[PDB]
Amino acid sequence: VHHQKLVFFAEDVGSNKGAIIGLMVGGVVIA
Amino acid sequence: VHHQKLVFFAEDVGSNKGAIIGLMVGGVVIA
Amino acid sequence: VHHQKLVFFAEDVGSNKGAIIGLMVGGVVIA
Amino acid sequence: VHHQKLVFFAEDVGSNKGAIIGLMVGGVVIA
Amino acid sequence: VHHQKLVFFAEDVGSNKGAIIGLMVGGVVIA
Amino acid sequence: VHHQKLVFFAEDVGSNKGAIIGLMVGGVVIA
Amino acid sequence: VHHQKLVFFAEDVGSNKGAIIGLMVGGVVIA
Amino acid sequence: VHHQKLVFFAEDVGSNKGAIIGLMVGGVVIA
Repeated sequence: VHHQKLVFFAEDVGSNKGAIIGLMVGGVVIA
Repeated sequence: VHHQKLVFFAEDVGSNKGAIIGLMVGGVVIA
Repeated sequence: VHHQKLVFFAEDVGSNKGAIIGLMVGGVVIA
Repeated sequence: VHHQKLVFFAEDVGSNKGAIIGLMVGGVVIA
Repeated sequence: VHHQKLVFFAEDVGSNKGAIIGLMVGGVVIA
Repeated sequence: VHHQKLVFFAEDVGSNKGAIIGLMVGGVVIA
Repeated sequence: VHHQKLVFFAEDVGSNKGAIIGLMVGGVVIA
Repeated sequence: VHHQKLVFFAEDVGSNKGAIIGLMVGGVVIA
């Protein structure tokens, strides 16, 4: 929270392919 | 919260393909 | 909240394709 | 709140395609 | 389209908590 | 499309907690 | 499409907890 | 597509806990 960049598919040159599914970092669920 | 960039699909040159599904960072649910 | 950029699909040159589904950062639900 | 840019589909040159669904940052619901 | 029910949070008894984010079924975007 | 029920959090009795993020079935994007 | 039920958190009795992240069935993206 | 049930956390009695992350069946991405 103090400092976060969070950057995806940035500064891409040429042909780029990919995909992101799910992926969870930290956080609290079901308390 | 202090400093966040949060940038996606920025400064893209040429052909770029991709997709983002779900993906959760931090946060609180079901308290 | 202090400083946020929040920029998507900006400064795009050429052909760019993509999609964003869901994606949650921080926040509070169900208190 | 102090400083926010919030910019989407800006400064786009050429052909650009994409879509945003949901996506929630911060905020408080159901108190 | 022929027959759809589409019912959420219906016939609820007692204490129920939950949330729905995104979620897309069918449909056509970016043609 | 011919026949769809699509029912969530229905007929709930007692205490129930949960959450749904993303989740995509079928559909066409980026054509 | 011919016949779909699609039912979640239905007919729940007592205490139930859980969460769904991502999860994709079928569909076409990036054409 | 011809016939799908797709049912999760249904007909639950008593105390039930669990979580689903990712999980992909079929579908086509990056064409």
